[PDB]
Amino acid sequence: RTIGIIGAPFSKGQPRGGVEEGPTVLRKAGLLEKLKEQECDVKDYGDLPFADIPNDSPFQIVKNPRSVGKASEQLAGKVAEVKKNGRISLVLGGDHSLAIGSISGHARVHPDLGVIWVDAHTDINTPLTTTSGNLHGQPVSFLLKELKGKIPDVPGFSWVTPCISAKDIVYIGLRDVDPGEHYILKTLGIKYFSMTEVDRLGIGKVMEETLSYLLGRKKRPIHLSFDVDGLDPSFTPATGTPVVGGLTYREGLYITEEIYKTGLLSGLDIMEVNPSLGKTPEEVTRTVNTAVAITLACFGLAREGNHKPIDYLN
Amino acid sequence: RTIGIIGAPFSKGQPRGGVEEGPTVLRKAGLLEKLKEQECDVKDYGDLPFADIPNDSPFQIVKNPRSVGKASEQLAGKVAEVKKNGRISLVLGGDHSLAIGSISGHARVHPDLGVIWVDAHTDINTPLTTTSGNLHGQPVSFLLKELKGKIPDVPGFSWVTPCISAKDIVYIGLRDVDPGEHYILKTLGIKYFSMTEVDRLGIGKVMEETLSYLLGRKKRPIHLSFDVDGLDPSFTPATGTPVVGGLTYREGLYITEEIYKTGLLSGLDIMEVNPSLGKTPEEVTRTVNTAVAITLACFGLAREGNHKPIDYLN
Amino acid sequence: RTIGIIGAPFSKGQPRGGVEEGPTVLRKAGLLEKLKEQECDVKDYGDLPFADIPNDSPFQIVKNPRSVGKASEQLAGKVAEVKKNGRISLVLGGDHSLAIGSISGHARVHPDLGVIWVDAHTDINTPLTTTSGNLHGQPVSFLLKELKGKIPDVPGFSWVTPCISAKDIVYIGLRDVDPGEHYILKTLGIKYFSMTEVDRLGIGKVMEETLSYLLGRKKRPIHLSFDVDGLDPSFTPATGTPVVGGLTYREGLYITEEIYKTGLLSGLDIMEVNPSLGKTPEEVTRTVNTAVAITLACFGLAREGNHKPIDYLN
Repeated sequence: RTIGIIGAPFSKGQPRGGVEEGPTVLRKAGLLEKLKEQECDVKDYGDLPFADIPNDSPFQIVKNPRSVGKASEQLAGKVAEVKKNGRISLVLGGDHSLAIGSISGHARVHPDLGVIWVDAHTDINTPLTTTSGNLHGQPVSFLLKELKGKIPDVPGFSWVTPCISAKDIVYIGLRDVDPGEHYILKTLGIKYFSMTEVDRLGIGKVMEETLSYLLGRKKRPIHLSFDVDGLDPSFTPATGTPVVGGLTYREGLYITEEIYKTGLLSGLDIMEVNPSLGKTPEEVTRTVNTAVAITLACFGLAREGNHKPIDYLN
Repeated sequence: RTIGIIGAPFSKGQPRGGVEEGPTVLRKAGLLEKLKEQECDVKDYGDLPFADIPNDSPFQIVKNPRSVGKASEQLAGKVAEVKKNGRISLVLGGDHSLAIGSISGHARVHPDLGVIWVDAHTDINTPLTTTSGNLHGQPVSFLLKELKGKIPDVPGFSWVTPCISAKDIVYIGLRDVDPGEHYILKTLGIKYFSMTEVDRLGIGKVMEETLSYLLGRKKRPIHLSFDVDGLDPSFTPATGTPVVGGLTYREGLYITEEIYKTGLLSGLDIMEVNPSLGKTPEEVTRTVNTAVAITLACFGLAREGNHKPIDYLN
Repeated sequence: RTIGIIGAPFSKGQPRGGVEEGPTVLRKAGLLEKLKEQECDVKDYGDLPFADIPNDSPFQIVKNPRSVGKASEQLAGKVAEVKKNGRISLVLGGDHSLAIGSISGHARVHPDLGVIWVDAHTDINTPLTTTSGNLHGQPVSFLLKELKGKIPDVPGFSWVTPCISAKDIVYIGLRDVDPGEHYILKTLGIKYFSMTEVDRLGIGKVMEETLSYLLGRKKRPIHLSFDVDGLDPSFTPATGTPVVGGLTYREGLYITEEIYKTGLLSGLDIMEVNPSLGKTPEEVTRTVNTAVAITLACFGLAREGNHKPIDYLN
């Protein structure tokens, strides 16, 4: 599979700053190399140079709006470019607010994309339902068409135009959803598989149904926004908003292995990896190594094994 | 759901004493508050004042019979009272021998109840099959009608009258059952799902079958006797009789989430939490926090989320 | 079930030496006793006295060929003897290269055996496809009939004669397979359940299908070659080639519990336990205790419980 790597060192979507080191630690772990070690065509577009917006006071409760809004705007253009070059966008991110730019830029070139959101949270709070004001918990609200006329003109987001409909997304791993968010899920009829559904059905059926839900009508590009906190913090401890009872390492790999096999992956986000939050050096490497493993499965690494189209017995 | 909290600081059903701190640590963790934070009507009936029975020598092999027998007798009356007030009894316990009083008091008001026992053990040894003599491993033997005329007149239990039939109970999580106990399971035909069945079927099917088994005929009040050692000790380490290979945090929450949804929960027991046995302070908080989470799911907290009957988008 | 214990203190199939202590630590953990505590007829044939072959230089890339080849030859004779005495061979091993001798000796007496290989690896590299040269990653290549004329005359293995066909074996737990190995799996059509299939189907269905695959045609003796690294290193850390995302303790016990119930277990291998590799004393006891538990389930220990054909209520 041919990838286009985009480093997105941004954190203003939430409090803790260490998340901007994500692209750094991931590359350092040998991500580019390992992808190449696989049948992958990799082009590194570098880390986006996000500038400091000194004058960025809160919009009502919303924090760092201009900073977050600009970073996604910049990211949107980069993703559209990589997509225009026939490459799967791989956004090594900071906080999940960048999904606004990633999914948006992706949709410019492929307006018919389906989104799969693996997270412990729905991140669908509106600037008016959020309680923390952190924009990494509001990305989905800006992207939904049905929520248009429900989001205030937030400084820094005028360039945004809702690109996905409530029926074009599936959540997997949910276990910490606010009341307002829950009301939105049920009101717009968004399809989700919280940890309760994973326990009931098994990750296998969850993926069967998820892929059926988005590809039944017809094949369409797939955007996978993966938040490392979707997995249990026993696997990805170095993250800002960990919630117990998460997806396992295996379930994480199963999900991505199944997405890969569709041959329809078009955009990928690996978010919220924050080294600065590992209680120990090992917790950092455990988080980074797991993040890398999920990324590799997205592009073909199979646990059963891989082999070239040659005769190994000769 | 409307609850009636009963603190049961008792431990004489087994060796280690720290179990009597259970009601204390659970309340301190904010149980009442958190339940209230939910759509719950909560009435705290306090911690039962168990008096010391200085003269309580062994009955054959059975230890602290009068002490254990009196505590359950006292608990039985409290549960019957809370049930008479139209409230779900929530027994924050010490050792599982208190189930004798909890299930018994519950059955006085609702003779048609079905019991769900989540434990690593069956606790169905008779005063004559037990090898340790600890009464927390014999509660079920006193409650079964079919075992009547098989239990010796144990000092302190003359007030007991078997209230449930072998067909009115289901075990979930079994992984440490004595030979005598196993013989009783098979002879009386008790329905159970040991860890082997959970692995084979998945917790989803286990709950489907469990609820079908007890509610198929007709709807009936449900008594859930939850022992924290039913879950793996990686989740609930601060307990006296931990057995490896237990139910997971998720499975624990799945079970209770499903029970809640029946709308038939009538009595709940949260037992065997012993702070004094945590190798570290964190093992104590891990055990207590998990115990609280299971309790909250019993009364509505859903991992997918919760929202009031209002318009959050306004 | 009647067992014939064989200690196989060998390690030259790989780099780390501590694996030869396996039979020692396992016996010390009380394996013989515990089996006896069960309805088991146990005869200890002792630990095979493996002599040092000072002159054993590499055959091409293959390391310690004569040493490894002799140990399996010696083991083959012992297994055939125990099988001739109507006893289930229980090989407490060192490295997995000994499977060559175990499966081979077993097949002399029972040419129609079916093999179940629980491992994180396939160990089916040929002396010409292996990259490390360690023979514990090549055992299966020597045993397959279809690979005959594909394996070089390796010094020390002239006594070998391929005994099993590609269709007579099933892999469970795979998660680290080389390209050459993968090509062999697909070319010979070997049946396997990598970690991806376990996640998709559940261990229950995996065992249903595995047993159906090997016993559908007709009943045949079963040889279970269990490598402790098939389970996740959170359960069996003291092993030389651990791979994350492995089978759980429960899945481990489920597998063996199901094999036992077939009443067809004929040969068992408990391999790769290396005490010298536990980061701590507890990691050693965790590894050994888990190895023992898997062994006990192989011969009847059930999590639901066990009882004799007597009246426990009398």
